[PDB]
Amino acid sequence: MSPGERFLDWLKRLQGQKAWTAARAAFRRSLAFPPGAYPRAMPYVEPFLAKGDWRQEEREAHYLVAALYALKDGDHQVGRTLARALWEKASASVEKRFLALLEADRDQIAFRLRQAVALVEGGIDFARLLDDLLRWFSPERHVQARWAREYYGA
Amino acid sequence: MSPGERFLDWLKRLQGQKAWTAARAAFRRSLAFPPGAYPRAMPYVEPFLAKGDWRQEEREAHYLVAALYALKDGDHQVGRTLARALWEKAQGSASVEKRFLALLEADRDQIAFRLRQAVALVEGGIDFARLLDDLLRWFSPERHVQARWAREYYGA
Repeated sequence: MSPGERFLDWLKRLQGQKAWTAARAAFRRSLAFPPGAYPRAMPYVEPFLAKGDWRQEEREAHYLVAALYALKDGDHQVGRTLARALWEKASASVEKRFLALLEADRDQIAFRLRQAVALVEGGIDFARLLDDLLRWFSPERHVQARWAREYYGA
Repeated sequence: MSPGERFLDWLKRLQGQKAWTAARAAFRRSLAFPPGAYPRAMPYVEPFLAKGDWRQEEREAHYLVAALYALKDGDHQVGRTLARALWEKAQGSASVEKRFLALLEADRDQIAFRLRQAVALVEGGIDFARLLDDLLRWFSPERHVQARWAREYYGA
């Protein structure tokens, strides 16, 4: 059972509860900020986080995914990765956006990632998104490679 | 067709196309990074790769050959292999034979750097198709490619 899958489970269960309303507003509000730097969003994520040992970029990855999930309003389509979604939205100009995503550094990744999620139509697999973001920064650049195969695979 | 054959073909179509200028620069820029980890070079290669099933190292080989081909502005001459060319160059310098040997023993971390360095060293065209085919099988346990390379070099 993947860390991405677990989180999505946590996020899904969260959406059915009464708190979803405040939570969603909190997640959506957090985009203005660096992931994990918005306290309102914190009650919703920190408890899930307490179970593991997470390095900082890992918490950020979780917080980011929660916000993006909130954007798509819980719209999680399994099997459909963002890269594929990005391909499906076309278009030449998009192909620049997708590459620009791959070359993003920690500074720009959340923003570019956010901009990219708003753009696609439908839902994307958020469990996949988290597992992929968790390993985004290996020196090998293997995740980015797979996204390429995914995007150009379509 | 061999895989090196099919790729070289692809590269050649690319060269006689308006995009070539940009691709040449993108492939050149990529030498600064590990093969396949440079996004701006992607558009030129992934569409080709998508039509096949490749292990990562195999995918990496293509990217490397693509950058090397660009480094030499497409100067490809069938039958003139990298080893033969390195030999020919070595009549001019004894320094070369030393470099070729280090190339031969190259491991996964060194192969890109040493290959690049060796390709720049030679004069004339080399057979890029044969090169890709060789690169793909570089890590075979029986070391067939390296042996053949030693044959070409010390059999000249």
